[PDB]
Amino acid sequence: GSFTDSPPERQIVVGICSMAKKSKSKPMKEILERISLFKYITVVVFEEEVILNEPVENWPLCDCLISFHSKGFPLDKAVAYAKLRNPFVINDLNMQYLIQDRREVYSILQAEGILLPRYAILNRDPNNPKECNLIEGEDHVEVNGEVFQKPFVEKPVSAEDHNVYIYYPTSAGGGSQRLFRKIGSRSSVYSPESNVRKTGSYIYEEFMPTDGTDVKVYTVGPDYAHAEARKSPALDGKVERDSEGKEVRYPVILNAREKLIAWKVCLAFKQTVCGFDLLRANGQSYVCDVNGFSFVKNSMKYYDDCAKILGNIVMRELAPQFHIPWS
Ligand SMILES: Nc1ncnc2c1ncn2[C@@H]1O[C@H](COP(=O)(O)OP(=O)(O)O)[C@@H](O)[C@H]1O
Ligand SMILES: [Mg+2]
Ligand SMILES: [Mg+2]
Repeated sequence: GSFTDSPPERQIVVGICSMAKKSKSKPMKEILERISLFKYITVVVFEEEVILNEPVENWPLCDCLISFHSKGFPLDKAVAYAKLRNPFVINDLNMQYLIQDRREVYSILQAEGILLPRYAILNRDPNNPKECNLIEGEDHVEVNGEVFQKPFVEKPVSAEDHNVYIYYPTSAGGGSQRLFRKIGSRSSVYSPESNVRKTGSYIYEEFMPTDGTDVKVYTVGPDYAHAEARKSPALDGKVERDSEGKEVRYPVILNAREKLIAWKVCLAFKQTVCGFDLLRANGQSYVCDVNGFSFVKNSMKYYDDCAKILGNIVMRELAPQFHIPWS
């Protein structure tokens, strides 16, 4: 007789809501076609034009929503769509405003008792730039009373501004290293300027001496974290590439203390899929950056695991109200 596995048939609908840059990227396509393998799950990718120009009432329906902010994304709308349709939300939307502010990110990490660099916030009133309390010496700064000896790190308050400066002490040749979002072959450049920036609000923080690499961590729920290291952008300024122009990736195995950081970051920020940075310095591991939704690129295993985990999260959560058989 018939061998056909009969249609469910109410599929659980997973909606993907993000800018087309992200929704159509290779890592996204790899992960979604694997999620589509789940018998009871169908993936609806929200068109960018819909997201941008249609009110939320005409956005397609879903049972589970994967949505995340990137440049130009209408987060207000994503949030009103979530309130309207009450779907199961994978990466919390309101947390994503906070993730855009480095002050908020650091406040959350502090409150969760996660090791991060010693730091101070200089808020500059754009109309009274002199008022703000900053005192600068040759090899130090004083922000809100607290003192930072060069080498120190200076970060724009907006987490979406990647113009992070690190200041060299007199004995290292002076000047600064200017980090910026990498296009081209440079990740940073030397500058002879020794005085800190004079407009804008910044976080000043202690420089964590590492071995010249950054540990990049990518979570998929609290019990899964992939890690790899990359050359610190402040080092050569040169991006290292391999055979095929792919950046070079150093091996990392997270220790127990670090697996717990990943578990806590994932939950504290309410982002199932979450990328953050670790600085392995002085026997410990400091989080310096939390970026929210992020895929690993060019890893078959990560694609398989990510899709398997997300798929299972959806099933576990929504199978019961649908009366779908699942353990
Ligand atoms: N406190 C620090 N000590 C040493 N290096 C740091 C420190 N803060 C950040 N860095 C270097 O600056 C790079 C960029 O800083 P990060 O906080 O990740 O900003 P971004 O959001 O633009 O990625 C980090 O990956 C790291 O290599
Ligand atoms: Mg970073
Ligand atoms: Mg960042």
